[PDB]
Amino acid sequence: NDPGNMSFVKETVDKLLKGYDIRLRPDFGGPPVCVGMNIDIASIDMVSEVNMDYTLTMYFQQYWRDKRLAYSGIPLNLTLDNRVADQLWVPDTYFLNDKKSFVHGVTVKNRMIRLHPDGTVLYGLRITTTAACMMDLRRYPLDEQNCTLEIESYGYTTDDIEFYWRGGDKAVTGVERIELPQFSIVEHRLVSRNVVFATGAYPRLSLSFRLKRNIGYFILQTYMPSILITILSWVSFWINYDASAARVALGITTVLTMTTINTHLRETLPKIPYVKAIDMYLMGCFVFVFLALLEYAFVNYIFFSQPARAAAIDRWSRIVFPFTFSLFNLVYWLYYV
Amino acid sequence: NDPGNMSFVKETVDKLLKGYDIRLRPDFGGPPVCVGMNIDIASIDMVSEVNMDYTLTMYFQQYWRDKRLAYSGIPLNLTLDNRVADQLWVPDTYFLNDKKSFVHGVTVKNRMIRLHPDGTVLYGLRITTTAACMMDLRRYPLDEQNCTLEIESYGYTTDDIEFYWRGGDKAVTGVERIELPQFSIVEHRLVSRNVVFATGAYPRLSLSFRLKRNIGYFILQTYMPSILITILSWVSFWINYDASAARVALGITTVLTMTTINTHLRETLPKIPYVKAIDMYLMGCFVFVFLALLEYAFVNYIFFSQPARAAAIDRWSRIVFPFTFSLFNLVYWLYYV
Amino acid sequence: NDPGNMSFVKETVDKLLKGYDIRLRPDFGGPPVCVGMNIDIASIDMVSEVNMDYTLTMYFQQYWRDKRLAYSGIPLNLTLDNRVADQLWVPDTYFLNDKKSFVHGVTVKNRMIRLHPDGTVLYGLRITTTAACMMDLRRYPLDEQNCTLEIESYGYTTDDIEFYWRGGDKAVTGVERIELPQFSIVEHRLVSRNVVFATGAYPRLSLSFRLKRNIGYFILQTYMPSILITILSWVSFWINYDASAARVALGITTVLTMTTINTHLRETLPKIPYVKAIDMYLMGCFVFVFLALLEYAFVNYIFFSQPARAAAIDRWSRIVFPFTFSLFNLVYWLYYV
Amino acid sequence: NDPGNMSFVKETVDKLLKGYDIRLRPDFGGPPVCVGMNIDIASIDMVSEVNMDYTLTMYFQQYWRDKRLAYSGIPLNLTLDNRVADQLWVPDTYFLNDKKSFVHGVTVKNRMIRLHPDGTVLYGLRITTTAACMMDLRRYPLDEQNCTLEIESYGYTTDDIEFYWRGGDKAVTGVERIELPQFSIVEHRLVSRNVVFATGAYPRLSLSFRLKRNIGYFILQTYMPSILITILSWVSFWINYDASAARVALGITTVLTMTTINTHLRETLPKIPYVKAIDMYLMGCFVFVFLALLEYAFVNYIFFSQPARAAAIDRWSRIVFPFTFSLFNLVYWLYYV
Amino acid sequence: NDPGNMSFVKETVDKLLKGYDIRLRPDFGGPPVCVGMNIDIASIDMVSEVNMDYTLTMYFQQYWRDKRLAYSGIPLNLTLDNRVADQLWVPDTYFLNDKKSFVHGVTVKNRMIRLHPDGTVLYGLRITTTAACMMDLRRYPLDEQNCTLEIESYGYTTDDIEFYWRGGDKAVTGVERIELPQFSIVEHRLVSRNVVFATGAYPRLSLSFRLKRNIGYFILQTYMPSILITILSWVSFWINYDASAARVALGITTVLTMTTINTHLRETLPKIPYVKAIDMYLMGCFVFVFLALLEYAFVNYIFFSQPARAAAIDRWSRIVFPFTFSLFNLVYWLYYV
Ligand SMILES: *[C@@H]1O[C@H](CO)[C@@H](O[C@@H]2O[C@H](CO)[C@@H](O[C@@H]3O[C@H](CO[C@H]4O[C@H](CO)[C@@H](O)[C@H](O)[C@@H]4O)[C@@H](O)[C@H](O[C@H]4O[C@H](CO)[C@@H](O)[C@H](O)[C@@H]4O)[C@@H]3O)[C@H](O)[C@H]2NC(C)=O)[C@H](O)[C@H]1NC(C)=O
Ligand SMILES: *[C@@H]1O[C@H](CO)[C@@H](O[C@@H]2O[C@H](CO)[C@@H](O[C@@H]3O[C@H](CO[C@H]4O[C@H](CO)[C@@H](O)[C@H](O)[C@@H]4O)[C@@H](O)[C@H](O[C@H]4O[C@H](CO)[C@@H](O)[C@H](O)[C@@H]4O)[C@@H]3O)[C@H](O)[C@H]2NC(C)=O)[C@H](O)[C@H]1NC(C)=O
Ligand SMILES: *[C@@H]1O[C@H](CO)[C@@H](O[C@@H]2O[C@H](CO)[C@@H](O[C@@H]3O[C@H](CO[C@H]4O[C@H](CO)[C@@H](O)[C@H](O)[C@@H]4O)[C@@H](O)[C@H](O[C@H]4O[C@H](CO)[C@@H](O)[C@H](O)[C@@H]4O)[C@@H]3O)[C@H](O)[C@H]2NC(C)=O)[C@H](O)[C@H]1NC(C)=O
Ligand SMILES: *[C@@H]1O[C@H](CO)[C@@H](O[C@@H]2O[C@H](CO)[C@@H](O[C@@H]3O[C@H](CO[C@H]4O[C@H](CO)[C@@H](O)[C@H](O)[C@@H]4O)[C@@H](O)[C@H](O[C@H]4O[C@H](CO)[C@@H](O)[C@H](O)[C@@H]4O)[C@@H]3O)[C@H](O)[C@H]2NC(C)=O)[C@H](O)[C@H]1NC(C)=O
Ligand SMILES: *[C@@H]1O[C@H](CO)[C@@H](O[C@@H]2O[C@H](CO)[C@@H](O)[C@H](O)[C@H]2NC(C)=O)[C@H](O)[C@H]1NC(C)=O
Ligand SMILES: *[C@@H]1O[C@H](CO)[C@@H](O)[C@H](O)[C@H]1NC(C)=O
Ligand SMILES: *[C@@H]1O[C@H](CO)[C@@H](O)[C@H](O)[C@H]1NC(C)=O
Ligand SMILES: *[C@@H]1O[C@H](CO)[C@@H](O)[C@H](O)[C@H]1NC(C)=O
Ligand SMILES: *[C@@H]1O[C@H](CO)[C@@H](O)[C@H](O)[C@H]1NC(C)=O
Ligand SMILES: *[C@@H]1O[C@H](CO)[C@@H](O)[C@H](O)[C@H]1NC(C)=O
Ligand SMILES: CCCCCCCCCC
Ligand SMILES: [Cl-]
Ligand SMILES: [Cl-]
Ligand SMILES: [Cl-]
Ligand SMILES: [Cl-]
Ligand SMILES: [Cl-]
Repeated sequence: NDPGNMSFVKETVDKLLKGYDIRLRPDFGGPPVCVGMNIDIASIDMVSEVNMDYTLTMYFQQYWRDKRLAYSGIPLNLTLDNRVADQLWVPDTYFLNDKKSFVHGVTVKNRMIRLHPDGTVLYGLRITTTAACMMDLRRYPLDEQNCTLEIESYGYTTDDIEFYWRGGDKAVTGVERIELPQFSIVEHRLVSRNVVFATGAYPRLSLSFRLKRNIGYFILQTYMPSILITILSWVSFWINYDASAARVALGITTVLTMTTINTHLRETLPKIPYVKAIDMYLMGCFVFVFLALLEYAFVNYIFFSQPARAAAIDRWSRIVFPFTFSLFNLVYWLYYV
Repeated sequence: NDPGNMSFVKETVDKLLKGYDIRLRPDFGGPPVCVGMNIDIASIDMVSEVNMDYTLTMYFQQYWRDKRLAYSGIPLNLTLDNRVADQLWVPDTYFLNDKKSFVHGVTVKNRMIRLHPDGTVLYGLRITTTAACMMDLRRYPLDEQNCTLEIESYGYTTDDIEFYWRGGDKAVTGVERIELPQFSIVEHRLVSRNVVFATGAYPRLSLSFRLKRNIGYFILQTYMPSILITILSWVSFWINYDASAARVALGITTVLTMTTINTHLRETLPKIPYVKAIDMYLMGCFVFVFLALLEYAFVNYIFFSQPARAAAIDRWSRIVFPFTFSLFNLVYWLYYV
Repeated sequence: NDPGNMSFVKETVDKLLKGYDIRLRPDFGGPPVCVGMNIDIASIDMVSEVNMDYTLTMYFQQYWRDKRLAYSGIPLNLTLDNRVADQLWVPDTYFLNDKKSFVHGVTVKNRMIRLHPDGTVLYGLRITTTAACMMDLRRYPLDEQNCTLEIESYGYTTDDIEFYWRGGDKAVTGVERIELPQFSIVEHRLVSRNVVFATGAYPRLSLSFRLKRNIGYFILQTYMPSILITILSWVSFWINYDASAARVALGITTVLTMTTINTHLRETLPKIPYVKAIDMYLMGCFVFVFLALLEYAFVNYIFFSQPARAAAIDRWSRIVFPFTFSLFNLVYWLYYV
Repeated sequence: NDPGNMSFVKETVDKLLKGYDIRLRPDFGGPPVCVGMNIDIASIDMVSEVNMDYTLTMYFQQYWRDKRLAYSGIPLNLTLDNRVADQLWVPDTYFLNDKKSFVHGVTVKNRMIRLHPDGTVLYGLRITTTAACMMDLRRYPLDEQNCTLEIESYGYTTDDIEFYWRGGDKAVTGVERIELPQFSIVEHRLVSRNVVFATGAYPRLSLSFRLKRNIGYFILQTYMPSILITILSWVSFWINYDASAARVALGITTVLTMTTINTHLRETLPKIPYVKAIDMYLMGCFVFVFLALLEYAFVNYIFFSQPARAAAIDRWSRIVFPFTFSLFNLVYWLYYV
Repeated sequence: NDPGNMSFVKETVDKLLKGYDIRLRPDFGGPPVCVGMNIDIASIDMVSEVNMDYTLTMYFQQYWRDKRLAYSGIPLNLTLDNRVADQLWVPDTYFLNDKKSFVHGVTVKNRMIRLHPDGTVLYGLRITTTAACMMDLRRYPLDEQNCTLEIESYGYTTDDIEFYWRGGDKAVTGVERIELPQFSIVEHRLVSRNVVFATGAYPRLSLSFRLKRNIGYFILQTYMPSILITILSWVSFWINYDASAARVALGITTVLTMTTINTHLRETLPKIPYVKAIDMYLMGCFVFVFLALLEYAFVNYIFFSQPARAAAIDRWSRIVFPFTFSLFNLVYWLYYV
């Protein structure tokens, strides 16, 4: 009678669960139960190129109607303790491409159950998931990546369960609040479709993000040191050819430094078999510094016999090398921009 | 009758739990249940700039009244075994910004339940939580950070549960006992407010700390080596210009050392896209050592033709370079202090 | 009666589980129960040479008939909630060579149960497993590896349980969709056999993959830098012998760089006691650069007394060293290809 | 009747647990229950300066009397299966300063229960705990550390539970068998006291160890290389001043090596804001090598104009530098010993 | 009646468990129950010198007789589902020196129960354990290690439980199949004894392995580079004394390289306070390269005044240094072999 009478509410809930079979889906043997899904993305923790995965924390909500749970006489929505979910049928929703995921359990299990008079159930979970994402690093670090989150029913086919994004394109929220230091979220999309397997067709919901990497870090960390070393190798041109130790030391250090930069960066990334965009720039800078050392070797080889010709090579090297390196940067950056 | 009669106490507790429904909150269908919260901060384990999070261990206590648990005839507060909490309704309190948290369980679950004659429940938990904290590292390592701990109800709106800091500004204790080697806790604040969501308004408690980083470590580790290398590059000025190998080796090593210091430090920090305060100092020191090597290259280029002019440049470099570097430190440190 | 009548379905399922003993296998005391197995390989996460193991995520399905679960009057296959598996006998299938494995449990346990009127049970699990794989690295990085997944019954002998690949060679799917950046899957095989132990013979299913490592990464990371350093050591031949500091510095840096490359790479791999194919190439490159430094030491030792003979050695070194190194690469690569 | 009659023993144990309330402590509402504690330290796994904690594995035993468990007619102590502990009241003992701990569970839970006719309960647990320990590293690596293990009741005040070390100073055993490669256990102490909190006074047991670090590793790893580099810088004194490249290279390498040693060691330790004892020695060695390079710079600056004075400075540097460095070691080591 | 009649088998098993008390050991209050143990070692995953432990995966089987489980009328051994073990008494066997261990649980718990008509129980577990092993590294890497696995009863004394190796020396199998890249298993032993504690004597089973480390890896990784650097320092002897920069650079690089090799290797090993066998060789190689640099310093100090004597020292250094180093290797290797 009275909504505030807890004895009446307790009796109503007890009647719903009496004879309730968790082993059977709602409308078992009839039309498939439609499950609506919304995601409130709390944050994207990290994006790992080494492991080809990203970590996602979100509020995962499922919406479906179970006529066995319909109640009358209480004009209110019943928000029950989360432990009642273990006594109710829930969809066997799982993430297809996840690698490791869990539900937060402090202070209690991060779970909520809300009932409605018509029998509709609101089921929410706070989940941190690590989802695999294959990334094409050919244009790294100027690449754009597309990481998805595939949602599917594990055991029920389309004849038993159907999926849909509740709210259309507004089903997923919080994308604008995601703060990735290395990436920017250009766009997100929602896809609903059915996938055919050997046992039958299964419902599928896809949430995908298009990530564009920020180049500001790589300019300061990799590109600028490579340019400075290349400019450092040009100092040998203005050094007199009689300074054999000084000019060879300039050639050796720049060549060795360029190799260390190229090798050290590649160790951080996964052992991919192809060449990246940054690798092309690093290998190009290696050629310029290597030719600078070979330039003095040619000069040192003819400086005694032909001092006039050796001086000309040094004088022209002060112009060709800076100009060719500028040309190399022009074609390189225009291609990848 | 007798408080020391365990049979009477057992019968009283059994009567309280007979017909008790854990699925229903206290005063279900009526006024919201007010939950008072106090925190005894045991320690702050670590503050991670790489992961943008901090680890917090604390005693989390919740205070609320459940009239179903009121008992008479026993003029004492009943401290029961912690396993009785699984038979009682508890608030669905969770931490909004946490990444991973757990309740200690040695030797038993670090949990306590205390009942009172009027039905009030004291519920304590010892929790270690890792909470995300976005940090602005533009002024690193001279930056000040503000890390919060957001407390919210997962399933109940403000019409069912209300939050408040029990004791006002004295609800959180142990802040003065926190020992962070790298940070000092300038201030902590307590905020109580309601946050509106799609499903309704939810109670929210916020505990925030203002952390000021200690610069003593970074002076010894990064700033002093950068200064010493810059001073090391000034030694080449007093070396005779005929020592081409000696002066170029001084120029090469200082330039290469400066690059290694700048790159090695940045690897430890997360790959942020902007420039930090320490990066500005490191790049400034790179210019001074690079110009020192270019100074000898100009001298070596004219020393044979114009020995008098070359000697003057070395003599003036012994004054301009130390003085300009002192000026650079003056403007740099005043801006960031 | 009606398939859509949930009360009739619930009564039918209750009758099946009444008197059902999970402790007894189907046809206990009679013919062994045949279990058919299919694997849908989701992905191969990584292949670790250091730990000698690989990570596999797959859909593991088991097929067997339990006459105690046969039902009549319902012309449909009963897809039940996954929690019904705890009330049914399941095979004690385990992976012989696994190191750590788990079943995904978000949002629910990644498990499915499907019943059939004749009593057949379909039991599916989504499992991520780390399986040990001993790898022979003598031809590393040009080696080919064979990693297996051994499937066995833990407690039942062949008199109680029998294994077979359901579908023959088509039992395992998704191999073509596996994307390993460092490896290519040449072939996979399915083996069914019985293994004799002290307690008796046990059923065994083997799934093996033949992996061929991609050499593209190692050419860019290890082979090319080794060649460049060796070519770098040849520059000293064109440098005049009077440049003692320049030519010795070329000899020292190349020798030290070669040692660092050989040692740094070997640290990543496990501390195997034998010599790898890459180690042979690195040691061969060390000899060439070491002899180049010794070449100038001989020249520097006789340049004053016999300038004509010293000049000849430098002139011939410009031909013998590039030609011998080319010969060394020819025999090396042909042997390992 | 017969002690070997298992039916009589089973009936006796069943009578004890009939009507037993685990929610109520022994002598509830009366005098506090006294709990005696003994520790058998299996080992101390590691001591971490970075994390400021140590790992401890021990046998934790609790002794208390529960008159509800008193039995007659069996003149023996009942060693029961460990699973009976879940049906009995146990103290809510927890470790105040622990960070992560667990009870071993292979093959069964590492737990034992022993009953006595008067009702006394022996409760043992094998626990591996990681306990926080703040360490003062000002005298590192010649420092002495004091790490404690605080034992407290989580929910019961002194009016309900009391703690004491069973056996006095002999309560903790196995300290002499602890093998720490880096530390030696000078002394251990046992403290029993009551700590006052907001909710009341709580029992507290403290076990502390005084650890003295072994300097043998640091002499071989850090101190000796620093001395050798300093002695290496003295070789430049005997080199002729005309060898500008040779003497500057000696100065550069020693100065750079000293910086690398100081920076590399400090990275391993936590980012403390103060100066350690080892840092003082490393900075002192930096001054000597830096002055050695500056010594030649002064000599090179006046060697042409005043060859006689330049030779004297080199001759005196061969005596002052070795003697002053010996003096620096004398005052340094005496202060810290 | 019929062995294939599952109803009769189910009734027989139900009778065994009716009135069965898991809290009481077999023959409680009488003679101790004898438990026979066999181990089938699957593999030894790794041996860690840093953590002083090894990882072991094995099949652990326990054999004992429980007359309460004796059955008649079924002339077969009952292999039951593994979940029946939770309804039976099992020995409280635990590993004394383990650090972390677990039982595999995919697809089900890796556990088996086999009953026999006389009441004997076969209990098998697949366990991966990490067991602590103190290692003496004085002769590292030419050392021999002895790692054990101590097996004990946690709560029952020798008056209640007794241990023995079932099969004598054949109780442990699979030792010959263990493949350790760094170690070879010389011998394994089985020990059965009783250990006296404060509460009484306890049964103990010990399984120990004698491991001999393979030196092949360390020859290629540490010993050969040390020899090559020492030989590299001998090149300076053939360089003319006028090449001050060349010979000092040879001296500096070899001395610095030797220090880096000694320090880098020691970082991998735990911070032990004593000197290892490899450290003795590395320190010996440091003396030879350091004396080589000091040899030229003496030559450079007298080359102008006494050119004849300086030439003799270089000539004799080409013989004494190679011969003394060969002598040093002879005494070193003979002592440790
Ligand atoms: C990251 O990468 C993934 C994988 O490539 C992208 O996911 C794809 O997204 C596109 C949309 O951008 C999807 O295309 C759409 O599929 C819908 C579902 O298809 C099912 O139903 C149709 C019949 O209606 C069947 O033919 C089909 O086989 C499926 O069963 C379609 O309904 C959509 O059609 C709409 O758009 C087209 C034009 O594109 C119109 O012509 C139609 O009239 C209609 O308006 C559309 O085809 C595609 O299916 C997704 N692939 C997968 C594997 O999920 C992500 O978008 C990408 N991330 C980002 C940020 O770009
Ligand atoms: C780390 O960063 C966080 C986020 O910026 C800071 O948290 C903020 O802290 C300030 C206080 O320092 C909060 O401001 C206060 O909010 C209270 C609650 O607001 C609710 O109720 C009011 C109506 O009463 C509504 O208008 C509002 O929308 C909310 O629903 C207010 O009650 C406070 O008002 C009091 O102070 C103001 C002056 O500041 C007076 O004018 C008022 O009369 C009154 O006395 C106040 O506005 C703010 O809400 C917090 N933000 C968040 C997101 O939590 C942390 O403080 C910071 N850490 C540190 C150490 O600085
Ligand atoms: C690592 O660091 C910790 C913290 O500093 C040390 O722990 C301290 O150890 C000392 C003993 O060495 C403790 O001092 C002793 O405390 C006992 C308990 O005090 C309670 O009871 C007294 C009244 O009896 C109250 O006044 C007090 O407030 C407490 O409620 C005392 O009983 C002891 O007194 C005995 O010794 C003194 C002389 O020291 C005599 O005068 C007395 O008559 C009596 O014989 C004593 O005072 C101290 O409390 C510990 N502190 C903490 C925080 O636990 C560790 O010892 C250290 N580790 C090592 C190896 O040194
Ligand atoms: C790694 O290191 C461990 C520890 O040192 C070694 O373990 C020891 O192994 C030896 C055998 O190699 C053990 O010695 C044997 O102990 C048996 C049990 O002793 C109990 O019973 C006797 C009475 O029978 C009591 O005196 C004793 O206190 C114990 O209660 C003995 O029965 C054995 O005796 C047999 O051999 C001796 C000769 O050695 C004969 O004289 C006897 O007649 C009889 O045949 C024997 O003494 C020793 O106990 C083990 N120690 C521990 C701590 O377990 C490992 O062997 C080693 N690993 C390897 C590979 O070497
Ligand atoms: C229940 O499952 C069985 C087994 O998958 C189905 O039987 C198969 O049905 C397909 C067509 O859907 C046939 O091609 C196969 O030959 C059948 N195999 C067997 C062994 O019968 C059965 O159809 C399913 N029941 C329903 C109602 O779909
Ligand atoms: C509350 O509901 C119960 C069950 O219908 C009823 O017995 C009780 O009288 C109600 N309470 C009031 C105050 O009406
Ligand atoms: C303790 O309380 C029980 C229940 O009321 C009662 O039966 C018993 O007599 C009491 N004990 C005493 C000593 O009064
Ligand atoms: C559903 O089945 C139950 C059990 O047989 C039966 O009592 C009930 O009447 C059936 N429902 C209908 C609509 O026939
Ligand atoms: C063992 O004790 C039970 C319970 O008292 C009794 O019924 C049984 O007869 C006893 N057994 C013997 C052999 O006396
Ligand atoms: C199987 O055993 C049960 C229990 O003894 C019995 O009732 C049943 O008749 C037996 N079955 C057959 C076919 O004899
Ligand atoms: C290692 C390659 C060196 C090339 C030197 C070319 C010199 C040409 C002189 C005519
Ligand atoms: Cl969590
Ligand atoms: Cl814990
Ligand atoms: Cl998972
Ligand atoms: Cl464990
Ligand atoms: Cl496992």
